[PDB]
Amino acid sequence: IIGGEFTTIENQPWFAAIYRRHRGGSVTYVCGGSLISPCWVISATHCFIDYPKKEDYIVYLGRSRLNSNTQGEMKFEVENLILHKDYSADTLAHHNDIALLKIRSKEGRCAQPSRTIQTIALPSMYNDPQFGTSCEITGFGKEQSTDYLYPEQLKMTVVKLISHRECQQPHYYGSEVTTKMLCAADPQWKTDSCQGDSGGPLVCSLQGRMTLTGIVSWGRGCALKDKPGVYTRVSHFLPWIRSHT
Ligand SMILES: N=C(N)NC(=O)c1nc(-c2cc3ccccc3o2)c(N)nc1N
Repeated sequence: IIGGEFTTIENQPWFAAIYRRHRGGSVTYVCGGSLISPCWVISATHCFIDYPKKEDYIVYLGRSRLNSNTQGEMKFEVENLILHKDYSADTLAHHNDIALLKIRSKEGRCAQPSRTIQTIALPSMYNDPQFGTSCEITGFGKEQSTDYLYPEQLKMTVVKLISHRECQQPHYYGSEVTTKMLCAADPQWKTDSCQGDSGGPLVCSLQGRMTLTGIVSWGRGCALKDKPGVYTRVSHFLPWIRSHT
């Protein structure tokens, strides 16, 4: 997250932190995700497509820091790793960038909701907020495009939804943005998602409730003029989500 503010998991208690085990024991951060039911985390396919073996991954819930244990956190194995069969990528855009992880602890349990671990509601079908709606994004991604490190503390910021007409303008993204994507950005381009925020939630207030409207997917640079963040449009994937969960 470029800009924004530091936060703790209580503010975004559906946020999942996904890591990968390496040959030799080291563990590195991969991507974010969102808890949509006790046994299911939703994320982005591009986070896993290089290493699509579920045994490589660890999921934490209730975690506020990248490399420190947070009181109350829970740690899971990945029982199923479900990638979207119509995924594709060009030099910039990722299509159908959505993935499901079924989580299971070493003793065979799913998530126990708590003050630091909660599910996020899915949107109603083809129902998004109007353009200009403020939504929240959350993640452990880079604080500056040029940083080599990720922040140790979770961050969140606010971006505003951009109309599809505006985002497909040539000096934005053209046809790289599809109707299964949403764009969102800051009016001054000063705050944004970045590398390492992929897979995490874009949350908006819809019908009086916080709702998972988007999944961080891609963008050209970070917090660059005329280059919004692009998000998988969750309201267009409900049959896929329901069918694989
Ligand atoms: N909201 C945005 N503008 N961008 C992103 O959401 C986003 N940006 C990157 C990214 C930007 C970048 C710049 C220089 C080098 C590597 C970079 O990697 C990434 N790896 N994933 C993402 N989801």
